[PDB]
Amino acid sequence: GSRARVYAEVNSLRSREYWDYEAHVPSWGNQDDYQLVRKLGRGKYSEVFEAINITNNERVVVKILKPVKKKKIKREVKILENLRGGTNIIKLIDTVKDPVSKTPALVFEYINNTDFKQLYQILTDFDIRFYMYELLKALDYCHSKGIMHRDVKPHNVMIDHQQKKLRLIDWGLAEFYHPAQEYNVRVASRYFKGPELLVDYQMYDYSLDMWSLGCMLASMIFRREPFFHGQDNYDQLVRIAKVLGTEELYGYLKKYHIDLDPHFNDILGQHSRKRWENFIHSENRHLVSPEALDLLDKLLRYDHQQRLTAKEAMEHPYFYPVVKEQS
Ligand SMILES: O=C(CCCCCCCNc1nc2cc(C(=O)O)ccc2c2cnccc12)NO
Repeated sequence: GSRARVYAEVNSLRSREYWDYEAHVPSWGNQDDYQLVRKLGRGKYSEVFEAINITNNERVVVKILKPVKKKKIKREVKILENLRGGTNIIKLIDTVKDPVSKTPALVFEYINNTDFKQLYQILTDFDIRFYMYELLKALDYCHSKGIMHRDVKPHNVMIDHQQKKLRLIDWGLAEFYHPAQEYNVRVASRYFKGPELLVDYQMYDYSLDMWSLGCMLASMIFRREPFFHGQDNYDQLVRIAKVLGTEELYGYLKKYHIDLDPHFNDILGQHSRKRWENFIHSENRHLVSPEALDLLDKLLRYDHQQRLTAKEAMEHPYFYPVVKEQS
């Protein structure tokens, strides 16, 4: 079938307890130590509040989990435990429960983020290189720990643009990678779904996250956010094929023995592969360089096996100015 080019066997080389999250027994502390200040957001399975730890006055966030998704709670908890101390990964401070209802919650460090819709409009060339390099550190770390994030998107990449801090958040869709395992393709936000998800190819790997990061890179350097703006999952693949080309799509499908949903017959059309330079104009030209386009071209590929790994991306010349500054 398909296997990851890096870190393919890393979970099988670790103790079973590392990846067998259904067997994980979290230590649940007392949520009563936290005073909720403000609701920050709400999703299908969780709500996040700004909070104060009343025993030490530290500001934190509390993510209250819709209880009874028990397996999924253990998964997120175990993944965060395994990622402890990872570079640019949101820090899990504690796992707590309401001591009466037993509803679980996760306590994270607080990041004073700048909303990406405002931020992306003011980023310089160097800013984009810097933040993408920092994001790559988090992905390389989690992939090396055997974990796919599966929901990389601007809302999950919190950036404090004053302190220059970046954290990859919301590990609720993340999974452990096991060679030959078939995964649910209902992951990621529509605009950040890799072609593999859109064509129902279940034997995917860490390279899914590299598609999503390529989409974010394109949106930043070209100032089109989101970059591929589908109206539904079918239209999402059409938007991708209008840039990457249809002949190239068909070669990918043939290589992996993938059959397209026949509804695509009515909507895909015929599209040449476009030059990345076609997206340059006066409003984004200062953010685009030959190195940026070369990197992007090596991320936004149909063939998940040919996309750069996070490490190879970090090694690309596009980041040399950042490396030089960090030394
Ligand atoms: O794209 C950006 C803007 C992002 C838009 C803000 C989303 C609002 C939710 N707000 C927070 N959600 C968290 C979720 C988790 C988790 O689920 O793991 C962990 C930590 C936080 C968090 C920490 N500090 C402040 C706010 C939040 N770039 O800045």
